[PDB]
Amino acid sequence: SGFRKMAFPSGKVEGCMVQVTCGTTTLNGLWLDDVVYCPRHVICTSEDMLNPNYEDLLIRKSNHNFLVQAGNVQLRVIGHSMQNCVLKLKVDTANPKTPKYKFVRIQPGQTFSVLACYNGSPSGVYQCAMRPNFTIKGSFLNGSCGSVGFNIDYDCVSFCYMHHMELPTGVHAGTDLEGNFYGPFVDRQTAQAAGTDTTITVNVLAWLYAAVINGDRWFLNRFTTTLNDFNLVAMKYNYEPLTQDHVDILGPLSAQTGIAVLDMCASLKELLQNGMNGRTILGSALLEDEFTPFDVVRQCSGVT
Amino acid sequence: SGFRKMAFPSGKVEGCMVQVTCGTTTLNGLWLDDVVYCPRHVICTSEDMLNPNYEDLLIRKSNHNFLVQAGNVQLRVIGHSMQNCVLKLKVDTANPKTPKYKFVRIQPGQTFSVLACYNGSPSGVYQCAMRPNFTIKGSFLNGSCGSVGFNIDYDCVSFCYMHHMELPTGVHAGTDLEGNFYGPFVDRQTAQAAGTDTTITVNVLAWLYAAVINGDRWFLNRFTTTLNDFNLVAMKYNYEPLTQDHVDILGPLSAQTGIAVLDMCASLKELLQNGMNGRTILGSALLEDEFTPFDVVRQCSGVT
Ligand SMILES: O=C(Nc1ccccc1)Nc1cccnc1
Ligand SMILES: O=C(Nc1ccccc1)Nc1cccnc1
Repeated sequence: SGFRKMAFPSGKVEGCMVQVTCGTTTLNGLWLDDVVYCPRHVICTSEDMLNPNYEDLLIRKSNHNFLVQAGNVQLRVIGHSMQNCVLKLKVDTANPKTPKYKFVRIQPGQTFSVLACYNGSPSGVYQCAMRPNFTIKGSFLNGSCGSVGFNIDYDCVSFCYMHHMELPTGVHAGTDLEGNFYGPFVDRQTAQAAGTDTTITVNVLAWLYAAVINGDRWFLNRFTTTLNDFNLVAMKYNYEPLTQDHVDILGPLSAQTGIAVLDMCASLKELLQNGMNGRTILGSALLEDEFTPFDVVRQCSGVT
Repeated sequence: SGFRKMAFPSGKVEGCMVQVTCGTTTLNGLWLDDVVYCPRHVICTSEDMLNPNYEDLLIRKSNHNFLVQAGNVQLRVIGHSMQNCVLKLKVDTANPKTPKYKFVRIQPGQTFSVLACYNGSPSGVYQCAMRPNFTIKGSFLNGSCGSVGFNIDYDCVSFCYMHHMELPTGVHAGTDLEGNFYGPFVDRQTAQAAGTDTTITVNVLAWLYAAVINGDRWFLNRFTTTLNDFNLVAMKYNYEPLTQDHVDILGPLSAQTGIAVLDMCASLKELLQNGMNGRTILGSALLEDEFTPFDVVRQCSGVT
């Protein structure tokens, strides 16, 4: 019993973190096989960051200008290329701790673990979601760039995020491991505003299921609704529209609890309209939206 | 910027988790040097758990009755002893991944990371606090016993908790690594009720400091207070008394922000009396008390 915001165990990713230095900029790299992946802004002077021409900045850089340190041992860089907004540094040594891995591009509402690193050294692990506006609300200081987001499927690490940017509003932006930004963001020190940070409705519903499974049941009501009726109320409260695809994904939690998805929708509708009235659900005074249906099943079932 | 409930990177502890089986009970063990530590209730049939005599149950057990598996390799048990509520199984192989480590007994209000394990396999990592009633609010299913709580100081793992028990209220109880329960709990399937789960005031104040450092400032008010005045209001709201020792510990956050500890107390006093009025602080609608002053400094400064 009990329900926690839970990260994946980080060891497999800890074994991949290195330090990358270009001139006076130090940040983190991910060492998989004989490639080190890092943000291309490692080549920029904070002056460069105002209007960087990365192709032109890169002409001035050689393999020996990229200093890669794994623990307190230097890796030899034998090649470098830019792919979108990441650099790939080819090194002469395959990472001996390379786990089975994939690069995946996640969808908004998907959750992942972040291993926050400084100077190639892990500081902490926390759980994030890709927001509907393609930001994440992370915890990142200067030096944390190149920190990665990941999911684990038994022994396969799916890498989904590399940290690049803090927006003036202190929310976060980054890329997949092919160097493509999530959302409309660019690696330039310019005014970039996030769109509406809507609530991930399907995740709230999953977490209300988690709450019922763990004995927090006070919010269960006598009503049902329809997707169309729910969605009118959702839109008014800056919740993402619920689709039949989301209803299908909640089926296993519906089954386990015997609460129809549309009944839980009608419970959520009353919580939006009525508020919490100073009550809590799973120790929260707001509706949590950074657990996916898969996360709830995993944690409620004890997958390793 | 940003402030997250952050666990320590778990790799060093992942390398210590094993499976312990006694008859038909499987749970987790911690393998440090040539000793495997696990809950002594591994020897109980769920029937035994109603009124176990552990000394008498142990007479019936030999070294070869304790099956220890590290990955999919069996460890040879060459000795076993009971220390308080843990078993120490001596194995013929020192754990090659043993990190530098200490056993520490923490105080209520201290935070730690939990690596939730099943069958000796890590499932997730989350951050906990020792509650003032000596429970923790974890996420533990059957099979999670022997999962451990820890802090890391650079490369030294301080082990502070081993999971033993879920109370009928679905809160959690366990021991330090010398097998001594936190609080008045016993490893017996009997009615055990927790005391008042009071709020860890010094941790709330630390987190209000984190909030100011990260730009959440709306709750800062025009008032100050005294420890005695604050404490009258604290007691009324089931907050722990604040001591001059807590004020001293908050000094570095006072200094960084230039907000006197007693001014932040007076802000906290108005939040207790007035509520949040539907506002949030660092994405929370309630006052978070599972960050220590040390945690706030670590995360706000980027310690690895
Ligand atoms: O954003 C950063 N550098 C940068 C990137 C692109 C444009 C301009 C600047 N660093 C940073 C600091 C704190 C948290 N996360 C990231
Ligand atoms: O408490 C458990 N066994 C036990 C221990 C002492 C007395 C009676 C029973 N298992 C458990 C289950 C779920 C979460 N945490 C622990």
